[PDB]
Amino acid sequence: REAVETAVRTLAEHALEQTSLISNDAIKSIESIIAALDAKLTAQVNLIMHHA
Amino acid sequence: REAVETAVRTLAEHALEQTSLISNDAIKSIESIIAALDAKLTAQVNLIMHHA
Repeated sequence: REAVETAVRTLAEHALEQTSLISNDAIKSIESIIAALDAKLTAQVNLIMHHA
Repeated sequence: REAVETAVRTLAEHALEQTSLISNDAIKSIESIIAALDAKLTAQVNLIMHHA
């Protein structure tokens, strides 16, 4: 029933997080700042390159 | 009548469990956890292998 769910709970958790998979990941959408940084570099490099 | 049932009771039990057949088996359906463990390995390996 739910007993197998407890066995795979202890096994899956203990095996999964005990040593490997250091820090894992949670929200990687914070790296979307690179989209804003890149966007600023496009806004600036457009003006630098398109100057007379 | 039931006397032969008592004779095969003492004989069958004494012979059966006295030494051999250590621990025997009762419920082996607890090994169905391997179905859940394997199921998790399919759910994960599907994602690992099917990645771009």
